[PDB]
Amino acid sequence: FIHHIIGGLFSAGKAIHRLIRRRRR
Repeated sequence: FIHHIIGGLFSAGKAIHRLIRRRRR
């Protein structure tokens, strides 16, 4: 959890963070 381990998954994490937003129950 430093700063280079984000652009490694954070890229798709955002996409998955959009699946939830699209899931605004």
